[PDB]
Amino acid sequence: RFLKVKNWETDVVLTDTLHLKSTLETGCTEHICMGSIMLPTKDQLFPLAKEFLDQYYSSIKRFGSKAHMDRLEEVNKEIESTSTYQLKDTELIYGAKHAWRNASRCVGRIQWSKLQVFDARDCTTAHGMFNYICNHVKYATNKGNLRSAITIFPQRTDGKHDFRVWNSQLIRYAGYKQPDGSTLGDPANVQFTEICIQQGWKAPRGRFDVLPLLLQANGNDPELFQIPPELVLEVPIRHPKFDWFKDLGLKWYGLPAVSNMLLEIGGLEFSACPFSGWYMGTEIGVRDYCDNSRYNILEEVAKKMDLDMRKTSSLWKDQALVEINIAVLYSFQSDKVTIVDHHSATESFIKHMENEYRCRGGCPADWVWIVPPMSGSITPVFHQEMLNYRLTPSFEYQPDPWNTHVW
Amino acid sequence: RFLKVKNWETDVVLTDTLHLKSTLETGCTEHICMGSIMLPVRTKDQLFPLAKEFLDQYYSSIKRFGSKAHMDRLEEVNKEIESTSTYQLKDTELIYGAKHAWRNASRCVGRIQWSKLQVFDARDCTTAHGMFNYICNHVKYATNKGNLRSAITIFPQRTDGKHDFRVWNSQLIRYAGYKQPDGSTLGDPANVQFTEICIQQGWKAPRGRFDVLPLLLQANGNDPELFQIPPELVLEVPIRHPKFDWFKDLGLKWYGLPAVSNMLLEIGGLEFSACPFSGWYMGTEIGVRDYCDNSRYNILEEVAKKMDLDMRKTSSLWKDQALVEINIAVLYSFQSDKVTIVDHHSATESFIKHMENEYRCRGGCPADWVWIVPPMSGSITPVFHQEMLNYRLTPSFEYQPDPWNTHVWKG
Ligand code: HEM
Ligand code: HEM
Ligand SMILES: Cc1cc(N)nc(COC[C@H](N)[C@H](C)OCc2cc(C)cc(N)n2)c1
Ligand SMILES: Cc1cc(N)nc(COC[C@H](N)[C@H](C)OCc2cc(C)cc(N)n2)c1
Ligand SMILES: C[C@H](O)[C@H](O)[C@H]1CNc2nc(N)[nH]c(=O)c2N1
Ligand SMILES: C[C@H](O)[C@H](O)[C@H]1CNc2nc(N)[nH]c(=O)c2N1
Ligand SMILES: [Zn+2]
Repeated sequence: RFLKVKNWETDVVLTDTLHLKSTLETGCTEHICMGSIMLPTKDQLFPLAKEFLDQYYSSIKRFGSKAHMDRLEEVNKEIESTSTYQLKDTELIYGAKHAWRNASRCVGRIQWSKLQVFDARDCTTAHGMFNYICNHVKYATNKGNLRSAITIFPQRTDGKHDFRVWNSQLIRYAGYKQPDGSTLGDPANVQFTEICIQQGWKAPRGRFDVLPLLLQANGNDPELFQIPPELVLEVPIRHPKFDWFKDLGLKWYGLPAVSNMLLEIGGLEFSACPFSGWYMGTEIGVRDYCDNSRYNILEEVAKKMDLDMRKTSSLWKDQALVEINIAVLYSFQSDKVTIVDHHSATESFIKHMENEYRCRGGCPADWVWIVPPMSGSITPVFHQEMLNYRLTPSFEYQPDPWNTHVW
Repeated sequence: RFLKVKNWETDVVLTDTLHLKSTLETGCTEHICMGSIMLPVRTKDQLFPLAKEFLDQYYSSIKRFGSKAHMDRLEEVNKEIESTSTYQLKDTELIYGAKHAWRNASRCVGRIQWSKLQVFDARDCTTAHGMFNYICNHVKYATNKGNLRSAITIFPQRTDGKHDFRVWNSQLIRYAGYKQPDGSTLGDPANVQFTEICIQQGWKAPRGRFDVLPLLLQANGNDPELFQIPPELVLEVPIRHPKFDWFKDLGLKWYGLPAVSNMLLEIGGLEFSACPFSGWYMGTEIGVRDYCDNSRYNILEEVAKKMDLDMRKTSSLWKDQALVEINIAVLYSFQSDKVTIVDHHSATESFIKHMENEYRCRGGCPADWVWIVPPMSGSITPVFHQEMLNYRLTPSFEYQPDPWNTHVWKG
């Protein structure tokens, strides 16, 4: 019931008690572990509200106070009357920060308390959503000195008037199937791109076309908007040693901004809550560039490097991977766009974990996601046992809206 | 129930039914996943169902399920248990059981090979000296002058828990480690405690960086005894790099034979506490873990120095650069000396083909992602992108506590 986690490099053991608060289910049972699986009414609402307000009033050292009791009373009144309730600004901010704090797959959580929260609950139309999003993009980008931010649109009501950003990230590149059989651009976004074209977007048909936003307000049919090009900061990728690297014509965007998740706070559901931070280099250099189903550039790079690609055991893939990732970091650093390398980020996370164990009694962490996709065991997180469990407030995956939307 | 796993690179989806046969626990619950936790005397009463479950699996595999031979064997085992409180496996059952414990080993990326395993039956062994002779023979057979062959040697099963056979070494071949008065370590820091035990027992330590440890062997619950493996049976590879001529001057070498000796083999409820088993290395085990863990030989700094990489900031990825070079060197050296080794690309590609085959013929393949994904270059191997289900099947290999923590010293 009280659980130990050990670091096998340092022998440090920490004791987790925070897990006993976990509410949601993991996918695992006593018979089967699903650790590597990617996707494993009134009566319901008051308990969820109470749990949340209890933790909130606890956090501000006012647990059991009249203000605590009065707010439970007020929210109770309101749920009974209106079947939902509204968060105070202070609660919305607390909840958003804690959703990030509780994100077990996020290595960047040392930063969790420094989150700029933009309250967009007064938003009513898609044009308004576009405005809020441009402002978030500009604020978070901050000319390359990136700042964490979330923009929170109105909460789900009866579920037929959902706000959604159809895009998976605020900034992403289009994907196009070719008569050729190949894929131009990002193969991850082929389907979403078709949706955009079918809804009107005139596609430039290039390798790095920033997609338009497809915004849904109040359960209405989603509409298209182009982010002002001048607010989308991009970085050309070059290498400090290989002058030929620039000729690959690679670039990436500076701002990672997840826009397809659902924020749950005290039982309320915010289906449009785009949030952004800054990149860890491997996300671009290892995954975006080298996944076989992504830009898949390993073969081209290795060739320009004159490596022996005859046998897997020459480690030509590994050599070219390291170089691509040196180039990503160097390109961002040279242009003064915030980025973190996987060594620095993971070292940060271990310090954050220790703070959380010391101050909170634990930290939910998914080792499968936290360990970087290259050089795993030379980062400290590889050797750190982690317990994964689900705490609320939380970010949750939700189905793509085009499967849900009645047009 | 059917469970699906998806490959996120290929979109190939597999359906697992094998998990229905899982009995042992995982450590996980609906409320907590313990997937990254390293570590998450039987009654007659508990033993017969375990024996029956095993014999049913065995007789099905030979297409004799429910035959007179199957029924007579159940009968024979049942009477043996009620009368002696235990039972003996037939040689065929022992072979089948040892192979299946490997097939079932969810942390093992090398399982495409599971059906090719030489089983050495050492259940007539009675003394530590006897155990030494069996282990030498295993080493020589498995080594095969560099053309490595998988093998397991199986010593007598547990009886009352007071007469256990144990190999105290964690691997048959491993290098000594010595803590110095100034707090530095000579040799392998992983083996300091065991080295101190060997010394205490009377081993004369060479006190160098790659001293092969003696065997410490316990027969029949007696105090363990020291033996030196004949040096001519211990095949080693000096490590050099194909392009960097200074790499040899780091003085590195490693042994060719990875042989785990501290695990417990469970077959049909019987417990084989000494069951050393060996295969061949995947290069990253040596190049990444043994050489580059901070807690092991920790050579990253020296290598990067000699490569003249920019070491003033981690973001030059100097560690990653040195890491790849070291792993090239390991593969190169083993290949050059004709000692079997596999790279992490080949091994993971073979594991995926193995796993798909297992899904088709067997209904599943329990696999532990945390262990199967190599410790470098994870996502450029296909296993990174493969969803896996981890569950426990028997026969199995299990962790057991180090014997110095439990042994009753006779004196
Ligand atoms: C400030 C810098 C940040 C860094 C360096 C960072 C790092 C990361 C990384 C590397 C991932 C894995 C992404 C992947 O492989 O797809 C991740 C996942 C995630 N992070 Fe962050 N993070 C940051 C900020 C944030 C912020 C501001 C939030 C929310 C307010 C957040 C919530 C999440 C969530 C929910 C996931 C899991 C996403 C999913 O399941 O797809 N992170 N983080
Ligand atoms: C034939 C070549 C083989 C290869 C390339 C191979 C590969 C591996 C590797 C890389 C590991 C993880 C090692 C670590 O990080 O500590 C491993 C684990 C394991 N393999 Fe193998 N394997 C082979 C043969 C065998 C054999 C012959 C057996 C038993 C009969 C076996 C049973 C296991 C077990 C039980 C584990 C988990 C060990 C633990 O928990 O410490 N494997 N395999
Ligand atoms: C906020 C933030 C900062 C940072 N450095 N990196 C990120 C990474 O965002 C990318 C997303 N996690 C990607 C697109 O999600 C992958 C994914 C796929 C699926 C099927 C489910 C799921 N939960 N997640 C987000
Ligand atoms: C037979 C074989 C072949 C091959 N290529 N590799 C292996 C694995 O050898 C390494 C061992 N697993 C290492 C020493 O065990 C580490 C370990 C430590 C702890 C505390 C628990 C545990 N289960 N395992 C075994
Ligand atoms: C099947 C497996 O869960 C899947 O490939 C995961 C593994 N770890 C990951 N880790 C991160 N950070 N991001 C990912 O997309 C994935 N993919
Ligand atoms: C804490 C974590 O489970 C531990 O470091 C694991 C991770 N994965 C591993 N994978 C393999 N193959 N071998 C290991 O020793 C480990 N160590
Ligand atoms: Zn689990």
